[PDB]
Amino acid sequence: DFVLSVAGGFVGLGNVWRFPYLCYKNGGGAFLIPYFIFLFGSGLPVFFLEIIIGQYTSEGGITCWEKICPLFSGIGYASVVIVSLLNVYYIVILAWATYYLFQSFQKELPWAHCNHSWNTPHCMEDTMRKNKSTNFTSPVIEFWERNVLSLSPGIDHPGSLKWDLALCLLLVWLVCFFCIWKGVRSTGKVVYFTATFPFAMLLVLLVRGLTLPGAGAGIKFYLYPDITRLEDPQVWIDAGTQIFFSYAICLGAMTSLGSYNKYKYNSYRDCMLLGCLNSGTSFVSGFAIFSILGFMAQEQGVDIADVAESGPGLAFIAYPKAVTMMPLPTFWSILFFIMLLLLGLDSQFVEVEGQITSLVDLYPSFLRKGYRREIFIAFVCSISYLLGLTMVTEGGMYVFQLFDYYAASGVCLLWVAFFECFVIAWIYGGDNLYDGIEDMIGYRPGPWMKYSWAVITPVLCVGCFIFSLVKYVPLTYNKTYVYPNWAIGLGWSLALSSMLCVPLVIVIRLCQ
Amino acid sequence: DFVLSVAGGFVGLGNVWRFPYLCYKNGGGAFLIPYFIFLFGSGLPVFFLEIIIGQYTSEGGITCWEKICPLFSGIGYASVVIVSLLNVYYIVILAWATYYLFQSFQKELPWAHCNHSWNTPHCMEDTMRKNKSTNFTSPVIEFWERNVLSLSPGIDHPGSLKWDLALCLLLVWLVCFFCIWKGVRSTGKVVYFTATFPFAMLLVLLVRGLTLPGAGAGIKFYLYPDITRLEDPQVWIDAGTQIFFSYAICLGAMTSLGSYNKYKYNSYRDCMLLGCLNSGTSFVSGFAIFSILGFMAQEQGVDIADVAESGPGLAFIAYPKAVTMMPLPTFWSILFFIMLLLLGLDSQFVEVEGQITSLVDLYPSFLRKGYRREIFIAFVCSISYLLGLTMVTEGGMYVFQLFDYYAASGVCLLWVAFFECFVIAWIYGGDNLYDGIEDMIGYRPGPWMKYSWAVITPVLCVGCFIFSLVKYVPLTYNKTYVYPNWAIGLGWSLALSSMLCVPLVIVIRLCQ
Ligand SMILES: CC(C)CCC[C@@H](C)[C@H]1CC[C@H]2[C@@H]3CC=C4C[C@@H](O)CC[C@]4(C)[C@H]3CC[C@]12C
Ligand SMILES: CC(C)CCC[C@@H](C)[C@H]1CC[C@H]2[C@@H]3CC=C4C[C@@H](O)CC[C@]4(C)[C@H]3CC[C@]12C
Repeated sequence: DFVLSVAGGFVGLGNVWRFPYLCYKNGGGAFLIPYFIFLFGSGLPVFFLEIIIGQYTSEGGITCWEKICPLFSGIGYASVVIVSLLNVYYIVILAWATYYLFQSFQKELPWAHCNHSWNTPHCMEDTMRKNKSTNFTSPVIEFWERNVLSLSPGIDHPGSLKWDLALCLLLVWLVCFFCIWKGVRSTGKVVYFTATFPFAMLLVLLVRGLTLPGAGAGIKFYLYPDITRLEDPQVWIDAGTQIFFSYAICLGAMTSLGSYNKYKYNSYRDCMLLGCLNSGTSFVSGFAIFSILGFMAQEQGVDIADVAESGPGLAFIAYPKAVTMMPLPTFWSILFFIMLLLLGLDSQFVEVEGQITSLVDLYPSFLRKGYRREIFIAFVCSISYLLGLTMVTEGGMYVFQLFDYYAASGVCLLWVAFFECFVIAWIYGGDNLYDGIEDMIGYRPGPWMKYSWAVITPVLCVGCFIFSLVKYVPLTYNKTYVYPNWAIGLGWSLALSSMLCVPLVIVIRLCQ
Repeated sequence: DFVLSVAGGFVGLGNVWRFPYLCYKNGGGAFLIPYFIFLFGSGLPVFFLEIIIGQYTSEGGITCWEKICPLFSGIGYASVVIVSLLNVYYIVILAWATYYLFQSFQKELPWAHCNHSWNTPHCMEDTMRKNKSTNFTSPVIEFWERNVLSLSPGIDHPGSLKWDLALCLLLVWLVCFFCIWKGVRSTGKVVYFTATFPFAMLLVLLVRGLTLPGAGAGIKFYLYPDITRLEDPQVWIDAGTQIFFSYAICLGAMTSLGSYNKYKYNSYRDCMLLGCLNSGTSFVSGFAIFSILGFMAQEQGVDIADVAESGPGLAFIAYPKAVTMMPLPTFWSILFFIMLLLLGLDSQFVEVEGQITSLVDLYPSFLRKGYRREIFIAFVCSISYLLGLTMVTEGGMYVFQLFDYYAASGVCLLWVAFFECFVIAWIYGGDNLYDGIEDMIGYRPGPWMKYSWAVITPVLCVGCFIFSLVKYVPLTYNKTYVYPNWAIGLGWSLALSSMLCVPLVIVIRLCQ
């Protein structure tokens, strides 16, 4: 059962969706070096740490933190907050994918050309800019902004709700609802179809994506860094949080994976073999999308920095462009739109039940297996559905960025990641942990992650935090929109809701 | 130990060397369909067959054929002949790789430009043909033909021996000699370095290879087929033999792999997981090289059919071109030249000892473990070294093609593959085989390979044989050179040496 969730909750759309966006927004290749140092310094170390603690305790995420130390036990509650706030917009990511999929059930793709009612008259076809109001946009960009989101001018103007997204969001929630209620495994039928279908097509996208004439500009922008961007701290926090995002760590779902693994079982190899591949697929997917970005870069005459839209949903623009350029677009458009669900639902299936199994034992005597649990699954889905309706609003894209940058990223993941390595290294003792691991996997793991949990990762988490404090640059959308002061406070309160889980519990735990 | 040889003898240079050549010589995409039908019809079926029989008998290749049936026991002897005739030129393939590697230990690669003594004055630089004796050649083409082979005008003119290749061939034989004598495993130190280094760089070659502006022509030529080429039978036999070559089947080395696997062990999954990947890596490598071929195709102004040299050694032309175009050519040239040994030596290490373990028990009372075996390893290497000196001669490239097309390919592999599936399906009985397999791997394998061994594979082997008989087109080099009648007879006698192993043994076995 553990292997199934590895292909499920462990694998996330952020590898193919957020990773190219996070790299794109933070310059180009200047993202890669912080990505790699954060990976090799904390990511794989803390990944093996949380897997091994879940295996050693053979219990849940919340209970393991208490067992290691009665103090600092709020990491589990923070993880529950993070997974809920992650689900509430991951589900609307899948809703956007499904709405796109339904729109692709046509002879001609809607974003192939912009001659429809919704498209702005200033829209202009992609190919003819060079064959022949200087600001000219692209049909695919417009489709995502208006037909899909109908983005409002500002967050202070919500606007009318888009019923088309709501029904699509209704479908994905029900799909997640029935499988969990019926006890359906994350991978339907044969795991191979849920596994080889993603890997094959990312290669398919990679093959033509690299074949595109503009791939040379994209790869150079993807790989070559800028030292100037390294000074500005937001590239560091984004690179780190991508590590805590793609590997779905500091969520507590992977802790259940450890309990699933046998107490006497070598999980060390499984951590790094899957961890390196997860970065490899993310890196490989970077080549395809950035080549597509490079392909559109030379051919609109616009720089690579502003050729794309610097908002979440980049994977909803680049690859849909590629499939239109790829022969027989309708067949390829559906398949890529299918797997986006196949990459997301399994992630959703594992992670959503992650807190469900975390909450059933958290509040016993009322969540018994049977009548009480079925309403709870409906209860948790319904309350999250209503919270998910904020993004269905025309102005909900601005709300969407708030969760993405604050609820399950930014300082939120750095703070919890610090306290995860802090408790083991100093309070529990890294040597005490390794003493079990020698008896668990059969041999001593390398001291390198012990030092990583000791100084490297604590400095990596702490260093970016103060760098953000002194060099506080407010978050922006599409590098052109500034949120109001109250909007930032709403996003921070979400982080502070995850922040105060730990500091309050010690105050809570000391009183009795 | 079985897994080590999977990364060793099972993986061959023919995936990255012979597969792109065989596809290139037989048109373009017209090679793929016969490749795939032969794969799914015989390749994986007969692969699982030979693995499962090696596992069931837990013995050697020669002994297993006798155990299944006293008649038709010459398949083992034929396999020994095939592995010896394969080694004798696989080793000089590695010798060419090493000579190239030693020539690459310089600031400027010798084939980057042709301004040296050996290069013909009619040679001309690659880049300037379009910036500005119509037949103009390429510096990389000349380098392989003269500096590396000094190819003679005809096979009837051997010419002086090239001492530079002989010492390089001496090095590789010694390298294979010491490891086998010292009992060194196929993969040195950590298997990961011998495994991740090949896979990483083929992606590296793929990344820029697809990035090359001419990749569009190459992929279209790689994928789009021609029905006209399908009529001419040589595309069929080459596609089939590539299956029997890349998977190293009908050699008897993989039979030792079956004996290594536990009697009660599910080897069925290991066969298809590794088999599909072997085709996948071959197919993926096809994209990189043909894009390189497409890259040079548009940029010399010559058609894709004749842009390259239609002789064995294509992987010694395309990729060495790519590394020169790839920035910092010296660093990349060495690494690709290292792995060609790393892909070949492990293949050599497993296969050469394959007959050694096959011959030690074949002739007991004289090949005892100790003094008798050490001279035999020297004896087998020395006699093969002298036979390998034929290719070191300036005219040995024409000899080289004779082994490649006859000794370990062509009708040679079809004839043995037919008799492998013939004995199990009719004499032994496919149902009798599956009865064990149900008790071996725990469940019944799919009837599909049973029918494959019954009618599909026998028709596939038989059909191409008569098609070659009636439509007999003599072998040619670079689609421009015709061998003399005696040269063809010498090549056929080599096949007939492998052919007559079976028909004689029944005549031999019936007398006593
Ligand atoms: C997945 C791992 C192996 C990383 C991928 C390859 C690594 C080693 C990188 C490092 C340097 C890179 C090259 C740097 C510059 C260029 C020139 C550009 O016009 C095409 C891409 C190309 C040729 C890059 C290809 C990928 C490359 C070779
Ligand atoms: C490894 C497996 C998945 C096969 C690889 C991909 C398969 C499905 C093939 C089938 C059709 C192929 C496409 C057919 C035509 C073209 C147009 C050409 O100008 C660039 C390559 C491109 C875009 C090909 C890319 C690879 C492709 C998509």
